[PDB]
Amino acid sequence: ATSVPHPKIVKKYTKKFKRHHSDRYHRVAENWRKQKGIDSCVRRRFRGTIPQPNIGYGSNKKTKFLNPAGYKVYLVKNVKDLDVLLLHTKSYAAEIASSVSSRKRVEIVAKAKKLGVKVTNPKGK
RNA sequence: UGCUGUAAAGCUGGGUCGAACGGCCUCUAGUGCAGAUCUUGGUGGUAGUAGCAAAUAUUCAAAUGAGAACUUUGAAGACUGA
Repeated sequence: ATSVPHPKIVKKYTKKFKRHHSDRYHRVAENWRKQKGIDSCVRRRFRGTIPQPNIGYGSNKKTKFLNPAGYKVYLVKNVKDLDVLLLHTKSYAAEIASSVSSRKRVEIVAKAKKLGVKVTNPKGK
């Protein structure tokens, strides 16, 4: 990629860990929750039940936090926030905050181009 | 619309909207819900379903009126039966 070379990015689990029975009742949100019931088939890990988060799924430390382009994304809220990315342009990319006005978003886009900083969401409002 | 995190979650594109709000270092608590025949409010399936069958009984025409089985008048047929 255009960023600093990295090993191939491996995601051990690319699906979303969904809470058990969040498909069954509207009141049960999909935010992950661990089953604590005495009889739970999910907690006892029966064959055929949903996969559950555990530390074995952790990302390789050399590719953790990197987006598909190979950049670590940094939230930028103003022009002066781009300064800390001055020497890290091949490893860090700027993401303009959703609450930045259209006037200031043009200004941040212009400064980033001047400094060579990648912007992850150029096409904002 | 996508991105990050094993995860709790975090960020972002588009739409809606109209007056406040956030990151970081700390402090503090009335701080996290699926259950308690939980509380209050709201809403379903059931379902256009059960049903709207006691007390003999109504009918023709005219008027009115946007509209008349159900209002008024006339003509009948009835009943309460002191």
